[PDB]
Amino acid sequence: AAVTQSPRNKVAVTGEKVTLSCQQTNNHNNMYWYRQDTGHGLRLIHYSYGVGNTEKGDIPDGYEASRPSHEQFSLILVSATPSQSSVYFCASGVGGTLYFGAGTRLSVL
Repeated sequence: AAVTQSPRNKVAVTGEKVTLSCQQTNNHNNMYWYRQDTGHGLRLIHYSYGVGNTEKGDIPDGYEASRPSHEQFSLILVSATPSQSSVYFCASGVGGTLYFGAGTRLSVL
């Protein structure tokens, strides 16, 4: 567990801002946030090549991200919606290497 997600669970009410934090001890240059719906693969939401950089993934709409330090990468749902209920996984990495977090179950009510 060189990559830690917090919270591990989140129950949100529609409209609440939700911030998911990803913290690493890998010292990896890159960090990543994915969503995994039941029955599907990990879909890339946003990523980062280093502090202060965020890059839109394949499914960025209705998420922001922040890389405030080399070690931390946050995913922000500005205004939670039911369609955002899912399991979110972060990863650190460099080159093609990926080191995933344990996941965050998110239920939006």
